[PDB]
Amino acid sequence: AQYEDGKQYTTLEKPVAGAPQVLEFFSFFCPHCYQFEEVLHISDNVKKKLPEGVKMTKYHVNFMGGDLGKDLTQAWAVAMALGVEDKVTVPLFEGVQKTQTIRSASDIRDVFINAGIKGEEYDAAWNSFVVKSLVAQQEKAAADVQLRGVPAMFVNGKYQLNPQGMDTSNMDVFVQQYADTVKYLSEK
Repeated sequence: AQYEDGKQYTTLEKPVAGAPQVLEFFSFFCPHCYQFEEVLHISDNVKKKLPEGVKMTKYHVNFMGGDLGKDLTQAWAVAMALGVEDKVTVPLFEGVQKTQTIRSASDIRDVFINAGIKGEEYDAAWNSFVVKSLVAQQEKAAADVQLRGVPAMFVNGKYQLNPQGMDTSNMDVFVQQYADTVKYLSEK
């Protein structure tokens, strides 16, 4: 057929109950993740095609970048708690990978301050149990899909996007196929 298990996607041996409908994993340390988000704009293209009543969820992972990597997962939790994901995603990617001016937790915080988040508000979030649970939630999700690498996307806790089995030549057909596959899986 057009969409085939083992080609554009694979199926989890162990489906995850209660998973977000569309779940992306990434790291701000991840070069392919920078490409995915900042050049290919995969998340944005996926979202432009999703069925009504389907939300996209994005989680950060700890396993790249050591101590800073975990700081970034905690900062992403702050972004989720404050609802400022779309104001900090670009300057965090650029801070870690382009300018490389993000080398400490303080440097991450500066990105939020610069983007208009009050210090008091960032600090209260950073130290909150709500954020600690959001960090735990991201970690748990990684375990549930038995995550091995990033970037990664899973649909309805059952299917895993397989960019390996798509075409890689024009960025754009690749991006269109990826987005089209997510839409297909979401209705499956």
